[PDB]
Amino acid sequence: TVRYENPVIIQRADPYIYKHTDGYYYFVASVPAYNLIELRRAKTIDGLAHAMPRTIWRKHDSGTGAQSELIWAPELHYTDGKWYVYYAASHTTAFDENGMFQHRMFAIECDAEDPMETEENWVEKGQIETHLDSFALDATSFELNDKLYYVWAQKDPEIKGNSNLYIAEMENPWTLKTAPVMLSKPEFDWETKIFWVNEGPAILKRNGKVFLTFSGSATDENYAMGMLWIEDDKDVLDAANWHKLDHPVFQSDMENGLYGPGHNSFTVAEDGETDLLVYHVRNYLDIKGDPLYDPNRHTMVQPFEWDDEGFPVFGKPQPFTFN
Amino acid sequence: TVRYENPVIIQRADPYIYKHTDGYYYFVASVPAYNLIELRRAKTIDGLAHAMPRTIWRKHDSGTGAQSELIWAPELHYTDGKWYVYYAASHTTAFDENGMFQHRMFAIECDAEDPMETEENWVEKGQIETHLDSFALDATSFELNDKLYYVWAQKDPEIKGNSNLYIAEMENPWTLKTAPVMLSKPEFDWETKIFWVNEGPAILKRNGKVFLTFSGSATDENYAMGMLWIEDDKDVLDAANWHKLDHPVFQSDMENGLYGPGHNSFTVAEDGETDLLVYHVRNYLDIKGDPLYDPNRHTMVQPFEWDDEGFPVFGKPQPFTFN
Ligand SMILES: [Ca+2]
Ligand SMILES: [Ca+2]
Repeated sequence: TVRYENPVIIQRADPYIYKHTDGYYYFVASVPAYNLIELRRAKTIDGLAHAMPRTIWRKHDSGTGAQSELIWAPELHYTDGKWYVYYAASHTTAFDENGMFQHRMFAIECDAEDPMETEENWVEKGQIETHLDSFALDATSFELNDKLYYVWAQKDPEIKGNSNLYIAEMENPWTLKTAPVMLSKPEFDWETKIFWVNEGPAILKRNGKVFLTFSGSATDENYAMGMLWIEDDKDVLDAANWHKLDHPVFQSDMENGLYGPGHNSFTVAEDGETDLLVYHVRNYLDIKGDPLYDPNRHTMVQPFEWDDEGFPVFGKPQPFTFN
Repeated sequence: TVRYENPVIIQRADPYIYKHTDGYYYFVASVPAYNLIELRRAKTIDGLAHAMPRTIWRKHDSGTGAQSELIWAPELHYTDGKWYVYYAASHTTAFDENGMFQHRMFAIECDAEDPMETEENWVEKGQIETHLDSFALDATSFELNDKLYYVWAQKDPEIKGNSNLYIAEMENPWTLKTAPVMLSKPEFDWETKIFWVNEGPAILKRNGKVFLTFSGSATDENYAMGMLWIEDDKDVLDAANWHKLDHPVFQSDMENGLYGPGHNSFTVAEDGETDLLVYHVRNYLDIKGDPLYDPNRHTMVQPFEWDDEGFPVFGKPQPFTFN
């Protein structure tokens, strides 16, 4: 039995764990100051809480334009022998005329073997351009049929809400080849609480299927995870092939004080078999000051199972450990 | 043999642990953004790495004056049945004409039993005023012969360096009764590398003596700890009664990559007997960008012993654990 003492990582939001071929787990997440991208590594999940970080990229100076504010949800990918980090950044901390954030998507690249050796090894690839000149963030990527796919969240001015999930095939790891295809938009009760939101896409491949988990509603007690699925022998670029579950697959446990589990990612336990769900959560509701600067979204790690139909079973957020 | 897997806390500088009579260890430190005072609690030292913080006080908005920037080195004290936190804060992030920070010393108070219940229980006591209108920070307090003493670091324009150590008897936990008495000024080789500094005072009482540890030199690999001591039956307000050791009592271990240990505090292990040294350290020297915003000072916790003369023996920084 695999069970970690949670929260594994204190004060880290949008957690992303990547188990590399060198035996290390690489941890990357949004830091509370949103001012840089850092990596930590350990051979165990528990080791991550005592793993000393290295900054791989610092935000540009305030007032200098793009990539100068709110460095959000970085993910570390190892694609065709090279390291890439997908992240969102804004030119400003201010809300626009519609009370929305102004992020665009970016990428950094590292050709060196050790992604933690030095930040001088990391180079900017610039903005990931889409069809729309609008709010975009939480990009991830996945491989299928020797093709590379980019999955992200983006605002459509013509669709109600903050963001919808899109897919596109990639020309290279920082450029789209095909036009964005909308896979999901906020529409059900569970994803439209306070704000209409679809974000934090995470990809999981198993049992001849492709699973796409995401987070819906506002970042408070209402924040929950949803899921889309497709048979892996179908065209992933045809939205009609993807099925959206009309209910959350993971949500708050009010009784156990686990508020708004979300912005999930996946990894595998030290046994190399047990599947792990990685997500952030809050332990209180009484946020004071600007909630953006309340740093207490903590990283949780817990195993998940599979049903007889070959679908993941996430269950409930694991209760916290008090030592 | 008491041993913790180090670093105990990632990205926490100026670490301070207070073991309360309810069994809890309360942890308070400088957060990398220097924007608030938070507390966390656990029944074990290792447990603090997974303890969920609560914010007890937030900095004032930028541009509003005192307490609006760079919230540094908070310490939690339980004095006469009430909670107090000593911290330094500036009206600006800017260096003055002499390239120095512009901090003053402050205090917040909480009369409620639970110091973590709500920030609404915490009240500002304002600036702790001294003789000199100058740079002051790192205040601590201690009790002796039923009197309360304030120990802090402060700049004298007429003495070479950034700060000296001072003592004064307190009228109440946020106001001085006697005039400040300088106990130490930077003068030795080990405390004058790059900058002439005396800061981070910490009090330890044992074997009929009062030990005053402090940190000297610039915050790079030259950062080291020094010690003053007094026979506890002597007047603590008379500088001539204090002995200053001419050498460091704790310093960097370049070979094991433990750079610039300092800004220490003390606690006792879960056995209620073993004395623990608590300090921050760096694991690299190649800091990029502004070093003030490099967040990688990590909290270390390790036991110390005593010699046959009744002096503490701090040894060397404990090598890191990699899991
Ligand atoms: Ca993500
Ligand atoms: Ca202190």
